[PDB]
Amino acid sequence: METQKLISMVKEALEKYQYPLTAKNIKVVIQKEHNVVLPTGSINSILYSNSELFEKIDKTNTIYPPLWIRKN
Amino acid sequence: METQKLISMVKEALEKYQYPLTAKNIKVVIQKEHNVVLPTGSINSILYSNSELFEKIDKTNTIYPPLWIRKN
Amino acid sequence: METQKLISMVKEALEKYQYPLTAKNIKVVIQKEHNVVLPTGSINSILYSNSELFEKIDKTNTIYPPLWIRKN
Amino acid sequence: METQKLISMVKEALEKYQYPLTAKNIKVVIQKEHNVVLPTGSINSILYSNSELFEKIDKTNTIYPPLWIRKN
Amino acid sequence: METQKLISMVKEALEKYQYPLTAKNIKVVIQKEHNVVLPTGSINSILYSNSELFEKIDKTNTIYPPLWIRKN
Amino acid sequence: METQKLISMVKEALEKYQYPLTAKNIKVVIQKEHNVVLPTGSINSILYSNSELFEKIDKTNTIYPPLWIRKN
Repeated sequence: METQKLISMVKEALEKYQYPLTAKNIKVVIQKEHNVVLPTGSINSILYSNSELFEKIDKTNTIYPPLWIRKN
Repeated sequence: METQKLISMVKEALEKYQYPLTAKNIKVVIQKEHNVVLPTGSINSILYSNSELFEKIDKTNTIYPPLWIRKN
Repeated sequence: METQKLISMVKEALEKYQYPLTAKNIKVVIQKEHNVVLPTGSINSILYSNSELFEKIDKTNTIYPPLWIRKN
Repeated sequence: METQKLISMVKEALEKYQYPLTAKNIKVVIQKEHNVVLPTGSINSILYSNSELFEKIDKTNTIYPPLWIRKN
Repeated sequence: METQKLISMVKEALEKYQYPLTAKNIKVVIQKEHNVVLPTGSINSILYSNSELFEKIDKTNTIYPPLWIRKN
Repeated sequence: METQKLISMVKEALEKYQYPLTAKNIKVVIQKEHNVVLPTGSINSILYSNSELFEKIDKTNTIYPPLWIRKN
């Protein structure tokens, strides 16, 4: 259930801004809006592990740290 | 190596992509097509010191590290 | 350079050590014995996209950045 | 007005220590004194954008992450 | 006395997990358990400065960021 | 490559500058004049393991990442 709360926060960051975001961008967006300091890795875990909810905008293995969008 | 070749490598990097990039993204892009590893802070010097060619896309002091665009 | 040579470099790196490694550890290991500097995020792509060869050792969402093992 | 508050905190960190500081040094100095966790990027933004208040002690494009002093 | 409190927290993180941890792993373990955001450097200081309490599991100067165990 | 050549590269790096440097600063300095990219953690090993040549300038456990000086 913690993971589901974070997934909703990640979607929420991504939907608030209409361009791709790095995992660290998403972390700080969640920090400013929900005032919790989360490890950047925990945002990455969500991003990589829910491949039907999030995807990298760069599919050529060049943009690092990767930029992420919602898969929709 | 030359101020005026780094301006144009950063500028090329932004122009290759349709979305904002971080300074570190640009670093990795340049390391890819010109095979030179620059410090992340060398790109920031260029980006801030040339406010006519580059601007940040978020102006609410929220997105960090900042996402940069080639200014239209 | 090749997806299937990076899988085996990451996989070699884990196998050289008796304990879990981070993605960045693996990066530095590969930079050591194959003299190529990869972005940290390129290793993560491999680790998550090959969940049959690699798994995280902590499953409590606590260890970040995650520690990875060659799956037994 | 948020930016003005941060500018005052940055000056305050720099004036408390009588040697140059990195943006991350300044971040943690502000954390310990004012107990707010700010993105390192937001300190950088202040530093780079107020070129008449702050300047890099290294003008040879070598020290990275840059070391900063107050321009005075 | 602050340093002694941190030393006890570092030992406590290391003893809670039965594999080596990076300084940033230890930081976030202490964050989750004691809810304080400490600079990663302050964990490193403890680790490097108390060489009879902590040691790197890798003695070949390869694993970076280093992985740490309790010396026992 | 040699313990005793890294001691003298770190030591040269500090001596080139009139102010304290971080371990990462030293890394970038060495990458500049000897064209070898070392992991940040390799410099820390040298700095802490040679407490006769190097010391931190802040002794209040505030400046992180620590700023280092050639000991007078």
